[PDB]
Amino acid sequence: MVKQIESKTAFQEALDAAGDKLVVVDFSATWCGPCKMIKPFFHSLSEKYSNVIFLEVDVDDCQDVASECEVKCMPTFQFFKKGQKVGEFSGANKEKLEATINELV
Repeated sequence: MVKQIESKTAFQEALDAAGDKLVVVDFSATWCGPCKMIKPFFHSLSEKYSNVIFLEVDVDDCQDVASECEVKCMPTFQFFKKGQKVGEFSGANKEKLEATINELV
């Protein structure tokens, strides 16, 4: 439902396999309280929006992905369509996460 990415190769393949669908990526870390706080809501959105792909990337598992995607903040949500980054924000803001989706899908 939320699917855990555990390599760059898996990241890239997920973006490919998504086709035209919006992909939402949660970049998180175990030291980030707010990241843990929003995980259930992220999962909720994955169940609500079966037309959107939801991915989790733990920055300490995938330092390369975090670095190549220019992640700076915890959590960061990035948004992709057809392999291209179309949005990003930081912070555990539930309404913003949903309003950004509502804008991009």
